Amino acid sequence: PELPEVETVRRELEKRIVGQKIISIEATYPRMVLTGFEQLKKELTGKTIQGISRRGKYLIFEIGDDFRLISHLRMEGKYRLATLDAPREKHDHLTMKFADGQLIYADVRKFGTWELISTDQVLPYFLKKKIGPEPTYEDFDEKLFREKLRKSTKKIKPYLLEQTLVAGLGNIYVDEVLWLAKIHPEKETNQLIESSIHLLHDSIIEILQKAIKLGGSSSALGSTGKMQNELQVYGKTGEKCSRCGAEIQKIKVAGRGTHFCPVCQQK
DNA sequence: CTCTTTTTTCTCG
DNA sequence: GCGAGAAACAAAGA
Ligand SMILES: Cc1nc2[nH]c(=S)[nH]c(=O)c2nc1C
Repeated sequence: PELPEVETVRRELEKRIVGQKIISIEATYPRMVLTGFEQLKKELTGKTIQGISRRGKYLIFEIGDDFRLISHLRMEGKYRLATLDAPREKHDHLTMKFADGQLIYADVRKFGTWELISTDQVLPYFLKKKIGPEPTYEDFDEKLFREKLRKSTKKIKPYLLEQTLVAGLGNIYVDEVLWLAKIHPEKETNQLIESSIHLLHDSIIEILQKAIKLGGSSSALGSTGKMQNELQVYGKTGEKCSRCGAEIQKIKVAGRGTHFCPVCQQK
């Protein structure tokens, strides 16, 4: 998932598990709890969930006054709310059991992570990762964005994926953003002119906010999304851009599959 | 059978 | 510092 899918999960969880007391925590794959499963089980058992926040693609469970559980779903992580007698599925790894149901984390590829962090360490945790601003008009300052692009010789798509210019773009939405901003994914950022940077800035915000409103792209929480029907380029290799007959091409850029419309996205 | 395909961090040169 | 490649892992397809 990318930011819109994580935000969709965050909103469904906020409606349903806030106020719930954790009765028990169980793991078939404790190694995904990077801070230590036994410690997490000891600290969080019997605590009440006070809220769910998000930073970039990270979910932040607020559990008691003094702990946050930072969860990253990486490539394929999925949460679901199930009855207490729900059967185990093959890639279920962790469960948080409440009195009237349970929250189960599954992840085929086992990439996702849980980290127990004290409340006053949450902001330092994200500072250390150098996560950039949230993709909103209030937080995403174009002036700083422009200065960072001017000072770099990186290609725009890898640089956007690093999460440092702005948080939350992954492979789907960076391809959508560059198509909307008419920018070649291998364009060196110090070559972007001011008017292109402005369109890129606005397009980042508009694509991600539209995706959030449509519930992201897609049985678990967050599989209700409609954004996949509005994708213009991602995963549409060989299909038309609607640009008078031009077809979408797929290349590899810094190891990632990359979908773009060459007519509209020249360097 | 092999090889490729689908977020973050690490190693190498 | 940089880019390239790969590692963590599972499954599906060519
Ligand atoms: C924190 C971080 N996240 C990333 N996420 C993606 S999708 N691609 C990246 O290259 C990347 N790089 C860094 C350093």
